[PDB]
Amino acid sequence: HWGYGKHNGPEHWHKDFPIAKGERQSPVDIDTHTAKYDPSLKPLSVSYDQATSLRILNNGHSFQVEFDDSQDKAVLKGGPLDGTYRLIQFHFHWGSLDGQGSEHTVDKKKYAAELHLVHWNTKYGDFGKAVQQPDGLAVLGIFLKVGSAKPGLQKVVDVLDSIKTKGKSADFTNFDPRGLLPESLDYWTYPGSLTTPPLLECVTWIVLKEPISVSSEQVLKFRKLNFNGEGEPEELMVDNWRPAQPLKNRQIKASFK
Ligand SMILES: CCOc1ccc2nc(S(N)(=O)=O)sc2c1
Ligand SMILES: [Zn+2]
Repeated sequence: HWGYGKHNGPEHWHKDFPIAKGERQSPVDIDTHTAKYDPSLKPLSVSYDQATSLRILNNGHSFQVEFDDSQDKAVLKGGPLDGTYRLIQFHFHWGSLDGQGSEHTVDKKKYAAELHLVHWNTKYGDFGKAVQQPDGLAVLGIFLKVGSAKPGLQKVVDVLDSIKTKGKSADFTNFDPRGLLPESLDYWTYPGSLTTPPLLECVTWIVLKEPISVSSEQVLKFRKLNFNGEGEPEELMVDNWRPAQPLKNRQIKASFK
């Protein structure tokens, strides 16, 4: 099975998922001086006022908060997108130390963690159909830096003990993902891929310029999760991030000057 360990980590993924060496892989380093400002880009439109969270799950390589996506409750529109994208889940990537953890980097700077809000294009009817299409997903990426606490993240931090090992889930209702957004919605965008297997090249990435702050205590609680299932040898869930991949024939666009 693939993972983030020495014997099954990202450098090995291509043997089972040859698209790992593809032309539009993620994540990438965002070179701020080379990104192109595009005044054609629209502001993002984040519509999360009716979101309905359902569950939180330790999937063995991250934890994810899942949402009801059977109706246009929580949607993303605008920016570089065409059409309406529904929120299905968010999850994080983080490090063993505060100096690493994010997937995207900015001028080679790593952040302590990265939040992915994953949305699928409703014109494809369901998420499994959307990931086979080059415009099927839109992922909102938010960097986390260590500093002050993020009050809106604490309900998540508080339930992690319940889902410590792989395959455990818990009811997680009435969570409002608006409390995870930064103040500004300025962004970079490029065409890319899922950053875990199957690494499909179906994602429009929208990476926010402004990080959110979280406290050292909040991130430390992430690092107490386990990659293993209950009853198995304890392996702490840390450094579940992929390297920056080559940009190849892609242009990163910025919504801001
Ligand atoms: C297709 C089975 O579900 C998947 C698989 C990988 C995957 N990676 C991301 S990420 N890290 O946001 O690029 S969301 C996601 C959903
Ligand atoms: Zn992710």
